[PDB]
Amino acid sequence: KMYDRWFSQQELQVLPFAEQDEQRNQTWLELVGEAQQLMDERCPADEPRAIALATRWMEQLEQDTAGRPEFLTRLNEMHAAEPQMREQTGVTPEMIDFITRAFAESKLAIWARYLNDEELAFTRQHYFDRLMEWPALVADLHRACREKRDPASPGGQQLAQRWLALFQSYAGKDAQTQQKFRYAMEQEPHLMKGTWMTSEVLSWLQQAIGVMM
Ligand SMILES: COc1c(NC(=O)c2ccc(NC(=O)c3ccc(N4C(=O)[C@@H](NC(=O)c5ccc(NC(=O)/C(C)=C/c6ccc(O)cc6)cc5)C=C4N)cc3)c(OC)c2O)ccc(C(=O)O)c1O
Repeated sequence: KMYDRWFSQQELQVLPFAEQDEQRNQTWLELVGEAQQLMDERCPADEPRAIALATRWMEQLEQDTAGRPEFLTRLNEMHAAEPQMREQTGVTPEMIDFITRAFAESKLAIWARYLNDEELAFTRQHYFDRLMEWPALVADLHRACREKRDPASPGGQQLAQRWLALFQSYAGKDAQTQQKFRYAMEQEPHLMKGTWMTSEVLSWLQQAIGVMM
């Protein structure tokens, strides 16, 4: 019912959330209930149960948006504008904040092996500065790749510049530090979880980055 106000009926045919599926509903009942239980117990976001829960949240959310970042952004629009999303789904803004921070910890736990203490502390602080702007960029990268946009075109370079701004926001401006992050990406599959990125779109982006650099 709620999805009808936010997705076209064509989109509803491909949005798994809108499927009749008992297991999907049970899965989210568990994921929401377990998040609230950890929060009730004042579980820190860097506790292993929270990290594991948040990793599972992101896997499930990408599955149930059919890997479409524009469907993820649509859900976030919904959460802000639909009243009673707490009452309908159990998902609260405070719960998303918890999952967001726990998922960040899942990546900071890996970056710790690639960064020195100063770099890691910088990223722990600034990872959240512009985190919320990534889904919109990912959707635009998907569209550029789908439309066969030239990575060297002005608007392709606009996308590369946007990536750099968001990347430097969390990584800093030091070239040697940035090299560590890009090496970590190459070597750690988990660091591209919760991104809605595909190998095809990543390849397009890295071509656009190559032109820019
Ligand atoms: C690693 O760096 C790189 C990169 N990187 C990247 O490409 C990159 C790309 C993207 C990202 N990030 C993201 O995409 C990115 C994703 C997501 C968020 N997000 C959000 O959307 C916000 N809401 C949610 O989460 C949220 C959670 C739950 C729901 N549930 C529901 O609605 C419903 C209806 C449930 C339901 C329940 C019960 C029912 O009964 C029924 C229903 C809804 C919403 C909060 C956060 N946090 C934020 C961000 C990213 O991370 C920063 C990246 O790094 C590339 C190349 C190199 C190189 O070297 O070449 C490199 O180094």
